[PDB]
Amino acid sequence: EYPTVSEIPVGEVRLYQIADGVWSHIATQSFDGAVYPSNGLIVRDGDELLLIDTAWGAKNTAALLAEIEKQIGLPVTRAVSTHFHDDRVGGVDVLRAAGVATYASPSTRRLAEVEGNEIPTHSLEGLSSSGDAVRFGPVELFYPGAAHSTDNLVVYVPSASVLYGGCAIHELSRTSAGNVADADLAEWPTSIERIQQRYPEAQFVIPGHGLPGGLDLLKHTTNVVKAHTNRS
Ligand SMILES: C[C@H](CS)C(=O)N1CCC[C@@H]1C(=O)O
Ligand SMILES: [Zn+2]
Ligand SMILES: [Zn+2]
Ligand SMILES: [Zn+2]
Repeated sequence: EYPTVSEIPVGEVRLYQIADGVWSHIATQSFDGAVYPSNGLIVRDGDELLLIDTAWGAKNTAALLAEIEKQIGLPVTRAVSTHFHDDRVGGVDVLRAAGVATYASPSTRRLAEVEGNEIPTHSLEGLSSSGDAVRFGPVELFYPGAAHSTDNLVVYVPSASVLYGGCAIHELSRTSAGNVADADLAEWPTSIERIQQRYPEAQFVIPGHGLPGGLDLLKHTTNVVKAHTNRS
């Protein structure tokens, strides 16, 4: 029932209810001759919404806001970008123009600036050291250490037992390590271990791309990263 990359035209966004007050948002983009999906999260924050990650670009992110307005009808007041790549910050300007307060760690903001990407307005303190966790309304933000990127955050929704791994966690169907241009391959397995150790009760695990699963996604990611590391 989860929207697959084939069912979503580029420019459109789907919402998927994961649990009470938790949705993923799914968008797509073409890249290098293929089409890829990308997930973010929406978490009900009382009578407001907390958005995790843009929908990968300005056009998708405008479509995301329109779909949230139509399907949920609560204002998106804050957004957190979980790393500095365009599937996480691309569209921050659209959110900002819609009155959403945009947030990211100083590490993400610094890297987004280096990359020339959009830069969230606010800085999330307390996440600079591997293993650091901070509460942000209805979620916990956790910096597990460097993995897919040096700044990657994961997001846990304690009320729903939803672990959003972002692009540090791979869906089961992914056999390669994905875009490793900014990755710390040597630290990625240890960073995954920190996630496993902190959220062993997670019932839903949402990768940054593709289908949700369970905590099995973490061991799968470890295997995929190790296979990439061992490339010959
Ligand atoms: C823009 C994102 C950032 S994780 C990216 O690097 N990639 C490569 C894999 C999926 C997505 C893409 O461009 O297809
Ligand atoms: Zn990325
Ligand atoms: Zn990604
Ligand atoms: Zn596997």
